[PDB]
Amino acid sequence: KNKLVVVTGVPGVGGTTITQKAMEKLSEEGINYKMVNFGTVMFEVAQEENLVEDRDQMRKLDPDTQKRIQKLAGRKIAEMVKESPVVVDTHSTIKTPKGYLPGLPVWVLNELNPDIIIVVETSGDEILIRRLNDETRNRDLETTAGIEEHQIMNRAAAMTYGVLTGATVKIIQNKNNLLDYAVEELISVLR
Amino acid sequence: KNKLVVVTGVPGVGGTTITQKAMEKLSEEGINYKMVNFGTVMFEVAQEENLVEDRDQMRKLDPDTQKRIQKLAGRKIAEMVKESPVVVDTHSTIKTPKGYLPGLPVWVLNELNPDIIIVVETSGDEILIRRLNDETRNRDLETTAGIEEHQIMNRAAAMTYGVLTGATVKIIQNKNNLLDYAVEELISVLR
Amino acid sequence: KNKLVVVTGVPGVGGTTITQKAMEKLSEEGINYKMVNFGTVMFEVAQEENLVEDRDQMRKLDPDTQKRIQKLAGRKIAEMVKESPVVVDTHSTIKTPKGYLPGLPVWVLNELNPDIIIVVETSGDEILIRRLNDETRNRDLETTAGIEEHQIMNRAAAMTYGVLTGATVKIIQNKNNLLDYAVEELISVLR
Ligand SMILES: [Mg+2]
Ligand SMILES: [Mg+2]
Ligand SMILES: [Tb+3]
Ligand SMILES: [Tb+3]
Repeated sequence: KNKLVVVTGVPGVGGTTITQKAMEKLSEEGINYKMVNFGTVMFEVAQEENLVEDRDQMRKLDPDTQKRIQKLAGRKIAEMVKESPVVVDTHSTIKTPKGYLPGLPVWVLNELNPDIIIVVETSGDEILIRRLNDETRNRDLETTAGIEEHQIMNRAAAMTYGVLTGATVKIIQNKNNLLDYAVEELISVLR
Repeated sequence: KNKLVVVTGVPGVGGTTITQKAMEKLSEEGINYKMVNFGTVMFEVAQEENLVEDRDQMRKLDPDTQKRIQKLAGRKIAEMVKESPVVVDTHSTIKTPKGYLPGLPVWVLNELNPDIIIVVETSGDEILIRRLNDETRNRDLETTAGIEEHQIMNRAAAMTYGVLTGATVKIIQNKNNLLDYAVEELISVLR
Repeated sequence: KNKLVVVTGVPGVGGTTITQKAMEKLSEEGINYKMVNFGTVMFEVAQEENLVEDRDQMRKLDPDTQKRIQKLAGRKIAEMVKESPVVVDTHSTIKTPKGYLPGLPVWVLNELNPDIIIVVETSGDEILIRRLNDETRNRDLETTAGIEEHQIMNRAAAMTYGVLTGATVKIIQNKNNLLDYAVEELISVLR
C-alpha cells in the first residue's frame, strides 16, 4: 500500500528540489517519504559487495556486473517500500556521447515495480539559461533543440516504463518563478 | 485469419463514431466486425468472476486482482477473434490526476495479441472546442498544450504496444468537416 | 567486446551512405565492421529453411513463420558479433498502408542484444525534396507532416528498443551539404 514513485528530469530542471519541498510539506501531514538516488543505491550495493571503494570506480565496472548491481539496487529499493512511501531520484535517460541511455532498463523495472513515474520539465530556453548560470557545471554548447530532443526521448522512455509496469506517467512543469506551483502539483501526486 | 484491431483516441476525438461507420460499410461487403470496449469486458470478467458488484468502485480495487482481471479480459477478447474480426475500443493512455495510465500494459498485450493499433487524432484546438460544446461534460481547465501532451504520450505508448506485439500502429486524423475521409481511411485498414 | 549497432532512418535520409563512409574511415584504424541488412538475413534464413526461393515470396509467409524467421535472423546476426563489430541496416518502423510496422519486435531484440540504436534524421522538407529528385521512386508523395510523423514514431520505437535491451539510442542529423559532419559523428559512435 506504500507508493514507490520515480522522479526524473534532465539536469538543471530541479526535480530533486521540488521533491525535497513536497516531502517536507507531506511530513507535516504524517506522510513520511524516504528519498533515494538510484545511482547512490547502486554505489551502496557495490560497496556492500566489495566491488568498489569510491563512487568514481562505478563507471569502470563491466556491463554484466552493472546489470547485476542494477537488479540488486531495484530489489533493495522495492524492500524499502515495506517501511514507508519511497521516492527514487534518477534519470529517464542519460544523454551520453553514444546516445540516450535508459535509466531504468526492463530488468530494473521488473525488480522496482514502480507505481508512478514523474517527468519534471520546463522549456529548453529555461534549462539552457539555468545551466549557464550554474558555476559548478561546465560549458558544453548543448542547444535548446538538444535539450528538447532529450525531453522528447525522456517522455517516450517514461511512457515505455509505464507500459511495462502499469505505472502512471505524470508530467509536471517546473517553470522559473513558479516553483511553488510545481511543488503543489507534486504533493497531490505523492499523497 | 480474423484481425484483432485496437482503436484509441483522446476523449472528444470521435474514434468510436468513425469505427461504427466503418463497420457498417464493411458489413455491406460481408466483413462483420464485433466491437467491444476493454473496460466493459474487464467489468464483465470481474462480474463473471464475482470479484465486484457495483461497477463504480472498480477504480478502488486491489492492484493484484485488477492485473488478474486485465489478463482474463485480454484472453476473453483473444477467444472472440476465432468467431469474427474484432475491434477493441480503449484508450492508449487515460489522463488521470496521477498521470497517463496505460490502457494496455504488457500483461494485457501478451493475452490480446493485437494485429493493428489505431490512434485517432485531431488538433488540440479542435478537441478543446469539441469538449467545450459537449453538454455531457464538466468544464475542467485542460489546455491545447495538455491535449497535445496526451496525444504525444498516446503515440509513444501505442508505438511501444507495436514493438511488444509486432502490431502495426496506424495514425488517422479525424478532422472537423472531414469525417468521411477518416471513415474511408479506417475502412481500408480494417478490411 | 565487439559492438552490435543498428542504423535506422526513413527512406531517403541516407543512413546506409553515411554508414558505409564511416566504416571505410574506421578500417584505416584497423576496425573492420561487417554491415548486414536485416531483411536480407531473414531472406537467407528462409532460403536455408526451404520456405522460399526468391525474395518476392517472403511477404506471403504466414505471421508465425515470419516470427520464427525473425528470431533465427536475430540469432544469426548475434553470432556474427563474435567475428567482428556488426552494423545492422534496418528500419525502426516501416510506414505501411496498415500503419508503422516495428522493424525489431521484442522477440528480435531478445536475440540481437544490440549495444546502440542509431536514428538518422533530417527535416521533412529535405527528405521530401530528396525523394522528388530520386528517379528510382514513384509518386504517392508523402507530405512533410507525414515524414515528421514517421520520424516521431521511429524515435519512440527506437527509445522502446533501448529500454528493452539497455542499448543507447543516438540521433544523428544527416543534413543536405553537411554529410561529412554526419559521417564524423557516426565514426565517433561506431568506434
Ligand atoms: Mg470512449
Ligand atoms: Mg534502406
Ligand atoms: Tb553525476
Ligand atoms: Tb533450421
